[PDB]
Amino acid sequence: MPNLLLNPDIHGDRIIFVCCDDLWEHDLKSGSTRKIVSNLGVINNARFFPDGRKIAIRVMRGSSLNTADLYFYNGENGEIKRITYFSGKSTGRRMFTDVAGFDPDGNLIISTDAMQPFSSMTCLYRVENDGINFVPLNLGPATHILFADGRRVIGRNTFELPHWKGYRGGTRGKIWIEVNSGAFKKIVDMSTHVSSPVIVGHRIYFITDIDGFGQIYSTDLDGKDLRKHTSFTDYYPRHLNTDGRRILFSKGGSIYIFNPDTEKIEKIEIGDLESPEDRIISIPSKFAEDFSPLDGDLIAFVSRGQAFIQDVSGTYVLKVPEPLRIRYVRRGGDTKVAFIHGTREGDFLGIYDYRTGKAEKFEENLGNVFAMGVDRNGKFAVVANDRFEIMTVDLETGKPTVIERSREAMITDFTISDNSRFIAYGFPLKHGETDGYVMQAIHVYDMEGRKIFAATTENSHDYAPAFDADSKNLYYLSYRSLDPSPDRVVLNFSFEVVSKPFVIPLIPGSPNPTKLVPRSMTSEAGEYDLNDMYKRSSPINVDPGDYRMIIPLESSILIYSVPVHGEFAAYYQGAPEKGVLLKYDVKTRKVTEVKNNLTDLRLSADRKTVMVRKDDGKIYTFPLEKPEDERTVETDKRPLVSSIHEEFLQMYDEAWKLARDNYWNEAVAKEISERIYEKYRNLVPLCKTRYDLSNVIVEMQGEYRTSHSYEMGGTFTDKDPFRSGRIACDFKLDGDHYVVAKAYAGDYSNEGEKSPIFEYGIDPTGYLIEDIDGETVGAGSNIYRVLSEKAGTSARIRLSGKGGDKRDLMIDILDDDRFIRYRSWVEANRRYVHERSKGTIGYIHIPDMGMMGLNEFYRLFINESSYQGLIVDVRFNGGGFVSQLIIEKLMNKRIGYDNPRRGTLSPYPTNSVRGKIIAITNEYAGSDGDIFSFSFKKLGLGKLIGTRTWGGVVGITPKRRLIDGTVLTQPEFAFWFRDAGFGVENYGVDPDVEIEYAPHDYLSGKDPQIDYAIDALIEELRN
Amino acid sequence: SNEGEKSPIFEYGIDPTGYLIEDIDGETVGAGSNIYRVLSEKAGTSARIRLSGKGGDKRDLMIDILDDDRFIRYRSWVEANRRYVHERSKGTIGYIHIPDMGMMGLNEFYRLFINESSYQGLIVDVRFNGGGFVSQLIIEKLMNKRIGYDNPRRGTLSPYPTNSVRGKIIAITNEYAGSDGDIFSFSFKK
Amino acid sequence: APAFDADSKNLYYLSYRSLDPSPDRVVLNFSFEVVSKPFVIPLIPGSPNPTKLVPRSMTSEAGEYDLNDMYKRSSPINVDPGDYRMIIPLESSIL
Amino acid sequence: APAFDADSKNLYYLSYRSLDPSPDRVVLNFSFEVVSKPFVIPLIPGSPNPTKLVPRSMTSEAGEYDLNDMYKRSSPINVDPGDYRMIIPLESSIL
Amino acid sequence: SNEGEKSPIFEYGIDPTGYLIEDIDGETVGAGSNIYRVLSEKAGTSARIRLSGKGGDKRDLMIDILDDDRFIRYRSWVEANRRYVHERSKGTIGY
Repeated sequence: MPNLLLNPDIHGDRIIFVCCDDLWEHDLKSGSTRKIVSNLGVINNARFFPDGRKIAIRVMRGSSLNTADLYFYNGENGEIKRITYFSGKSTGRRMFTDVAGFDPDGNLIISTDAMQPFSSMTCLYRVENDGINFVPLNLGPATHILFADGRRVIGRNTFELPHWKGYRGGTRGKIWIEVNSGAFKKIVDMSTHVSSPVIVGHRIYFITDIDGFGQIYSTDLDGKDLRKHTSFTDYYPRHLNTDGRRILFSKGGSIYIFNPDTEKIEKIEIGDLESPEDRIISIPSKFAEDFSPLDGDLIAFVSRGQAFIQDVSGTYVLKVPEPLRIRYVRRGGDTKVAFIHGTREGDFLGIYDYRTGKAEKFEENLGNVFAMGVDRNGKFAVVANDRFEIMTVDLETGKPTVIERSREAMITDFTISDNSRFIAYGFPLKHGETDGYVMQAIHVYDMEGRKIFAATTENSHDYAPAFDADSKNLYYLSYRSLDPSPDRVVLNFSFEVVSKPFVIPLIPGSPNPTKLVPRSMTSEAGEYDLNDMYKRSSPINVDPGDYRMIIPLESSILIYSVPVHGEFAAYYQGAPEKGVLLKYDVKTRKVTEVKNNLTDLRLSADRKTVMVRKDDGKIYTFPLEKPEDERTVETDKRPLVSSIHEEFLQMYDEAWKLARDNYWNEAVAKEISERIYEKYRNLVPLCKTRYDLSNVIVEMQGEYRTSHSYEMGGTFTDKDPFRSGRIACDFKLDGDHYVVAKAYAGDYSNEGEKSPIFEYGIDPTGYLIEDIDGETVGAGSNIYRVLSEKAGTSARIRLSGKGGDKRDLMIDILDDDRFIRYRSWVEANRRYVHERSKGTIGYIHIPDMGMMGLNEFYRLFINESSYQGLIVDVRFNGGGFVSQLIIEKLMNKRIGYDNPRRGTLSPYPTNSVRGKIIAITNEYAGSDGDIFSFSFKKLGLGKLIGTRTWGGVVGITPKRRLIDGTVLTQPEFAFWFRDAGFGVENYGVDPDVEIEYAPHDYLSGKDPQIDYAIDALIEELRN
Repeated sequence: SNEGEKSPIFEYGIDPTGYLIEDIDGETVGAGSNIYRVLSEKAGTSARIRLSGKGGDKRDLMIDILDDDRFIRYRSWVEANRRYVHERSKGTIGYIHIPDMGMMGLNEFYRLFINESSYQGLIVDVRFNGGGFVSQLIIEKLMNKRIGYDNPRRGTLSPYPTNSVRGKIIAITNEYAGSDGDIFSFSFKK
Repeated sequence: APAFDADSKNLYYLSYRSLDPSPDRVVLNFSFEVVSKPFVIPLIPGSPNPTKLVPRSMTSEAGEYDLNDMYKRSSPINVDPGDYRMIIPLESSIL
Repeated sequence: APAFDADSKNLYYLSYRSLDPSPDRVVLNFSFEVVSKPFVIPLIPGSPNPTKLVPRSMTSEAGEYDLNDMYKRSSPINVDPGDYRMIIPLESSIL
Repeated sequence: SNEGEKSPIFEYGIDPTGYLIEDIDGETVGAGSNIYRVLSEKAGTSARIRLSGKGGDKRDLMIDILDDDRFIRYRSWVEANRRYVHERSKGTIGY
């Protein structure tokens, strides 16, 4: 049982590497292997210092490894020590805050976006006094820095890209070298991505797949004389590292050595190192899914692919006897439950009787199932799959029967009448193939006659169908009550409260039951007649709002309501959507609140019990008759038990099937998936930790050679994330004291855009920081670590000014200050533009195409769109989906003015840009950023300035997570431009004028890209 | 399926077209009894109406007597023009009417825009437009140029921008469109 | 909506500055619906946002009125964003 | 203090068996002050302590009366020890 | 009759002595399945246990899996000595 070895480094005969997230060292001379450091979190990079005495180490913490910092390991005394307290953000595809290289004097040079407004701005800093102080090199963003013959070699974006084989975009790794003490030239710029540069003698060795597979290459210090030294065909090589003589790298889980002298490649024999306990225990609540009420006050829930039946308190628990990946569980009878069991072949329906203990699985492959329900009488189930079909499956014969198939989207919103006769469901549809909007109408399936009837017209979005207990009326919701609500900042309007409930009596002539028409004044009788039932529809007298569920009861109607709210937290922090359960009394039309702070709600079969998940993340149950008697559902009394290797195998198969099933190009998907299956599946057995599995899965993902093949979330370590204390200030160690080199502030009047010290009436710039909470900081006291220990609280800080000014303040020590640094950066650019343009040009920055993007665009658009010219900066734009909404605003042409008796002219449109526009972009702008870039040119809004963009336009919409919570993304939506086709993918968008941002440009403190945009416009504005 | 867009009689499962109205709240209406006056006296309440169909069909229903039905008549006029345009264009042309440039204008524009903007051609009818101030907002939408498409592994093509008209546009106006309605007409051409 | 507190030591007011978009439920659109937030400005430099509840013994009081650069001293009060039209600072509460 | 429930399926009773000493506050001495605890015996073997709330679907019911070795089946009810003199089992509560 | 002095199985009316333990919570225990570990993963909860007796007797019970059983083992020891002393002394000596 061998391990997956990775990311090595070498020094003489000593080789260090990563195994089981820990650091190991192997002496080639003796052949002995020993673990030199563990239990620090997940280590992914280790680098010997020049003299090979000390070792710089990068480690990640946080369940998803989203934070990272650096440590030093002293092999002499076995001393471990943390060096950085930045808690740098990190993702598998961008594991920033790392070792960049070492300088002539042997000092460590780190790369980190810790104190920068953007994660792509990983600057170089020379560490001093083991972290006490960081001196910036000012060479701009870079991943590696080597020193050859007294001149610096800068590797930009040179980290590995296992998730994207064949990358050829604008963000590809390139190499630059100094030619004149402060003058740099780009020497290595190939069509493909260059990673892990190293220097042996006078040759730069690096890795690329320009020939169709990962191989080691090399060039002279001029980037000339390209040579290919390997011809690997099994697994891509990664992580080159050298001591100046021999080169070391990893490939397919094994460590290898490459001798530049002989060009010989030798595998190092290390053998079995560590095989931890396979049988693990996990907290069921941490991987909980599908909570549903059963009869007898019992509950069912799915966790980590296992399903359980238990009493509320979690004292009496029964695990459903079925192997891995039960996706859904639903009440099937008195003591029976129906469930969906997924395998590598697909999903299947099964039944389990927790009383007798009998379990039966049907062989019918239902495809990939995303919704499942069972009729109250337990005779059939209703299933929806990614084939866009809704079907019934006889719970006795297992025989399925497709009811209808949508060609637009899945039919996951359905309900079954209590008498099991009708099935109402939201049917997605479009009038034409290229419609921009998918409508949804409610269809009803009559089991008797097996015929489909339209309950609503196809003009809007109807949903949440629900039958009353007596199966006589069909209630549902629609977003049809159009009424616009005004935007409070921009001249705009949107539909915010247009949700309204409706009902359809199934028996013609029978009135809307909520209308209370006297029974003696209505001619009852009549048989079921589902024809033209949309013509009979009637709304219920409930104010429009934003409803998600309607539950008709004897004398009242429950309605799930979601208050109008901002999207920022959900979009970026996974914050849940908060709702409230409202009760509408039919008799008095009075509405009351039943429960608030909800995020989810399940209803009992008999409508007597309600299960809810609240914003606190806990599950509760309560009688719909007396919501006061609410009980908390407990699930962690009993531990979750599993086998690592069994789960690892199950996960790989699922990650592999998902990548195949959701790849945008079906044709290509079959070939690719079959070609890479075994190759990577074979490495799974070497995996012992979650990280190990990740290296394998990501490599197999990269085989699709398409953008957006990600790995997010999941649990990799039980280590709490690293902490960092910030006050939006930069520090410089001057002598024995720290001095506030810079204090950031964007718009002073906005919330969260300035050092918390400004609220005290002073600008801390040039002030000396004496001590924090009584602890002196400076020469022998790391201020970063101290802030780190105070993060999230207010500590007394003592400041000294140049004179007799001293301050004693209780300052809020933030956990982060990136947004502050960003808004400071933008506002700095804004002033600069106004200054250089002499008040004739305006400036707007767009950080991404999501909610942050909308915020910042308009935040400045309302003040900056009326200058003679306008600069739209989309550099570092992280993508999203609102580019089209911004373009729309930019496209507005000013064609008139309102002339008031008093006041000034009002331009028409109000949202029209007054003059000339120019846009700036770069290699860090991508996805929806690529689209904006391309669009800006295509629609002739103005010139595009900067460098080629990222080149990733194959979108994603993940809808399944692995049993451990991991969210993998598959490039499912390929964007196609008229005239350019799918050409943007894997290339990017070229600007009208390419303006490089060189290492010597950062050294001089000039932004040639913004300078050009400013000048180019001053020229255009002449006439 | 929309709220307040039809004769309240439709909620009883029948189309009253061609039916005879015998009486309202027990009072016979006809040659010797003004039905408009009777309805006026019942406005805002539900009255028992006796209807007779051609044959033996008879109906006795409690009907909500509205104080106004302009909006129902309007939406019906709109839907009629819509079917007519689809029919005469053989399914190639879409239709949208904008009654004014206020909150109603915004409602009706989007009500049909989400369903009518992806035909080969589009008729934007602003006849009788009563004005307001949202002309600029609607123009901004019509100005979107479709320049791309997302291609999914499953499902149909999604146009980009989502809010872009697929093909050719034509606008109809009359002497009853005015104010912001004038500005829209002038801008459409400009 | 500016408003001074009874002792004339702080100036409270409202702003439509807390940008955060809300989604249109029918059309692909977003708009700023709940972006109103109250702020406070102590008229005497060094004095903290009264709603922060900074212990009196941990604050160096005193100071004369100084309306210069008071915008730099501005601080938000911990109320969820919404659509507010008036703020009335009282002794131990705010309407 | 024996007491049968209404359906005559369980026998509830009290016992001074929960030995736990309480300290004298004046002299070095201890005494059993709160050692009374209620118990229950299901008259039908296999049937569980009703107060335990074992899900019905997880219990194999049925069974005829069998008073043999019923002390072996005795089970305590989750009430804090004290000094009880009577127990009255009701439908969903015990006095 | 005391609280906490016997296998929780006695509450179901049978003495598990000589019974075979088939499985616990659906998991088969025995030759290739460590029961000590299975129990460990159930500590503090009630788990369905399947027992087989010598004949046709088979039991399916929700048993309370304790975190400790020392006191039970202890009280069993003491009572065994008690009986032994009575027996060997022919009822003349107490313990």
